[PDB]
Amino acid sequence: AFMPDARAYWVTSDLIAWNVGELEAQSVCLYASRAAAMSLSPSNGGIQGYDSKVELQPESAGLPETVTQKFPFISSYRAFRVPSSVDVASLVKCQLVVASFGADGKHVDVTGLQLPGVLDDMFAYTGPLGAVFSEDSVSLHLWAPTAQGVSVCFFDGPAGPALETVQLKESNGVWSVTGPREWENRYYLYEVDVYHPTKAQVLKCLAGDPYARSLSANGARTWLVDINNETLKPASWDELADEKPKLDSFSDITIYELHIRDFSAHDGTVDSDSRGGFRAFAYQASAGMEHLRKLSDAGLTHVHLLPSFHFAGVDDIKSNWKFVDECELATFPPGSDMQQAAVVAIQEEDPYNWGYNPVLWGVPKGSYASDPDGPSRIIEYRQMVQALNRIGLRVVMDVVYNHLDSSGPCGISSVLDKIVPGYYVRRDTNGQIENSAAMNNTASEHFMVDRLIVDDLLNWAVNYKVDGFRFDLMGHIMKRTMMRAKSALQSLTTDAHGVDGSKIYLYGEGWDFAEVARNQRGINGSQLNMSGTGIGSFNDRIRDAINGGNPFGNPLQQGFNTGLFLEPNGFYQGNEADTRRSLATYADQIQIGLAGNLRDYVLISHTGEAKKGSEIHTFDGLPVGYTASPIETINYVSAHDNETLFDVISVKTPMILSVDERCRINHLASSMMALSQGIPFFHAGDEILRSKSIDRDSYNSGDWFNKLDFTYETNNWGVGLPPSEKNEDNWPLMKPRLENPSFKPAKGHILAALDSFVDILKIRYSSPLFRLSTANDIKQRVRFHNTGPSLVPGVIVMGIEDARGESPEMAQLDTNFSYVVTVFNVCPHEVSMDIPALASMGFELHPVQVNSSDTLVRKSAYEAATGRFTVPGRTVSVFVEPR
Ligand SMILES: [Ca+2]
Ligand SMILES: [Ca+2]
Repeated sequence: AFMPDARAYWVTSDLIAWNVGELEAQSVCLYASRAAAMSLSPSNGGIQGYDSKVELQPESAGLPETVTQKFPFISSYRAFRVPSSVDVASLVKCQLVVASFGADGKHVDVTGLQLPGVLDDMFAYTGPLGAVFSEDSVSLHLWAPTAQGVSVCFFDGPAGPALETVQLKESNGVWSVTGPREWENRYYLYEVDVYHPTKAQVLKCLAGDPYARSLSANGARTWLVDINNETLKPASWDELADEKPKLDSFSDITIYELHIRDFSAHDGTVDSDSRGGFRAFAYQASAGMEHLRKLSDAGLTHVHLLPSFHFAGVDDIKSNWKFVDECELATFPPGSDMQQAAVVAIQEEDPYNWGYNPVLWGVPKGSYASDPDGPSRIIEYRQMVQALNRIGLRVVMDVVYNHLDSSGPCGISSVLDKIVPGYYVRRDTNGQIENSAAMNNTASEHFMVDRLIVDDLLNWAVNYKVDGFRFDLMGHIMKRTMMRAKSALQSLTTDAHGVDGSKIYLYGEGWDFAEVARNQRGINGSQLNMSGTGIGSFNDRIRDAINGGNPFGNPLQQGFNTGLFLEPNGFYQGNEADTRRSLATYADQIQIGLAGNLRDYVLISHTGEAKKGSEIHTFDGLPVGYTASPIETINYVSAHDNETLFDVISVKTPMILSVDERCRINHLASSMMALSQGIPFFHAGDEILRSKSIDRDSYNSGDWFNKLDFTYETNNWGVGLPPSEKNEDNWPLMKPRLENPSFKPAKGHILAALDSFVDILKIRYSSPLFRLSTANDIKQRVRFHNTGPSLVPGVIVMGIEDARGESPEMAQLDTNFSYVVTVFNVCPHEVSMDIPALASMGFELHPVQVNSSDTLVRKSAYEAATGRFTVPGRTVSVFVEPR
């Protein structure tokens, strides 16, 4: 059910805002009902069922600055004063309406009130929430300022009946009770008597604790556990800070994005109880962990795990899970629609979901634990973090503070909106819930939401020693929330909290759209607003320029690395002159991205004109470069959302290409990330040609379409048409590709891709020149050599200078090399790039490539006489000048 009409706002203890006309409103009245008994029958004409009524006086000047700064979208609203003899604290517990009356008489308008403003003004609370343990006692605190009553129900274990109810007492919107230490390890729920607008009734609801630290299966009950308890800690837990991989600089970060279930779902070297969960990471002897160890040893610093907190959509009870038969599905044709039909038939009841469906942020996901009741979810999550740290990998959590799975009074999956209806969720100007994020958008602009987000971040940092956070839809989060979180986390110390907060890294998707766009709800965490914060955002410009098109465009639109102009695929994209100009535009966008996507980096563009990164624009008119630092740029070409790297290349390149050619194209795309300034971001599987059978949104597509094969025998290409819900419109382009045997790589291709990926990682970490930490360093040191109207199409040449000669004008960063030149050649044929500025130097092919298993790259050459660099087709060559 929709929330009722609520077009007025209660913004402070004394002020109500409502966009009503001057002559349209002679006077305005507020009506309250304790029992939610108000109605408006057209036969009677007047509001009935009210316990009280109070006239509001119009406030000529309007709303104070503190309101309009907080809620800018109502800055134009007329202001109405509530007399100070009105018991506001009692009234917010009631059903409320406001009514307008013409200066001639008779009701002209009636509406409900949106209460967050007044709830913050009067009841913002900074004290303890959830459970607090002392030597002799346990206390519980719940923020529920609109509730008429709150009790706690204690349970006989995770499945047993209620044993005891205890009433809580209210003070300033906060309900609390203190009990004996013996309450420890009980299970509980709050019983909350509250007016729910969606049902127009005061209902008695059972809710979990927003500040839960553990749960029974599916969050049915909250476990009253002391998170600091010694028995919940793996061996050596309190010494993990001493074991954490060194991180000299944020500019040294590389990120690998991985789904916890994908990691081990198909790993036969992992035991059956650990497969698909946290424990499979503590299995150091597996093919999966050996794979991560290999990447980590080559230089990978961070693993970004998909949502791992309490989300909806997967049953925590493993015995409820439904599976397909993989042996059967393997016999269906590669372009058949039967595999997806089988998956879709059980997708609501299978073990699989990305997890972008938040219920409680503070608790590990039960389905990823060996037992969803008791201590295992806590212990095993910690075991995972420890195990990753031990193989040289820091751990990033994908956090999803932008929306909730559910709202309203009904269901196991609604918590926040059950307790304080209408507060935690963002609403439009008619009172309906905003759904632009997916459904049930949160409102970080509200005090207690901001508090819950920051408190949750601190929970993961301190209680689980998490090393970083990726913020889903950061643009839906207020900038002030992001900045306070940054201040709070970065001030944690090993002595006082057990973790070095100064090393915690934050980044997010700064997409600016819908109701939050252009600062409508306040300064939000969009890409542009986050410039100069030290918080990273995904660089979509470099992604689209390399791959071609856009997630919202025609799938056949080519880019720099998918054959635009050079290798036309037959989908019409203009004449030769149009496609060549589009190629050169993408080349400029990529070069800005390679230099850290800085707003003030100056590039010679394809017109021959010198332009700042922010002066170069996208097709839709946005500045390409926007950051103040390379650490604010997350460069990527692939991720869990949209088609994998292998699949996008297979769609966009000409059908006539061999998989051998497409293998090198995959490598070029990952090398562009791996050798860029800023922070490279890799989708798990980039390195082994991972396919999802061209699934563009595999969130609910099961283990079948999301397979990671650490035997390296297959890449999951050609396993049927992907689920129709998200893919059907593109099936006609997918079928002939999936059925064509020359599109499928063999084991030798997959292993070659892996070997080359590891090599390019090693090159990144072979020289500090690839990882400059400031905009000044990049502006002084990084040059592009193939520019202007006469640029060679399909070639990028990037030079990086270090101190050389007697008394140089820069610090010496590299003890081994004095200059580095990278040539990205996406042309099918060999190129010869003459760079006279680099003649008479001691360039050699990088030792890693000299000793490469790839025969082609070993053919690369430099000629000192002319500064000529020769690079084979579809190759990235790195040349170094040894000291
Ligand atoms: Ca490592
Ligand atoms: Ca599912």
